[PDB]
Amino acid sequence: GSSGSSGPSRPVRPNNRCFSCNKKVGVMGFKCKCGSTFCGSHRYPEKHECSFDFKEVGSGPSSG
Ligand SMILES: [Zn+2]
Ligand SMILES: [Zn+2]
Repeated sequence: GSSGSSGPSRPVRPNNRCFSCNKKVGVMGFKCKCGSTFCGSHRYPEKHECSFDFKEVGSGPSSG
């Protein structure tokens, strides 16, 4: 039968929040190159799983 699903998609919520403490960063937060919002204190990549590869060129073949 039908298992049932709530919603794998998020609502029309804003983007004012920290991706580390979830602290609403209003419209003055620190957005990372990856596309995450932080309260300035967690704007660093080391303080948040940042897949983005800042390091200069290195890899070669397709990965991840
Ligand atoms: Zn924060
Ligand atoms: Zn990041």
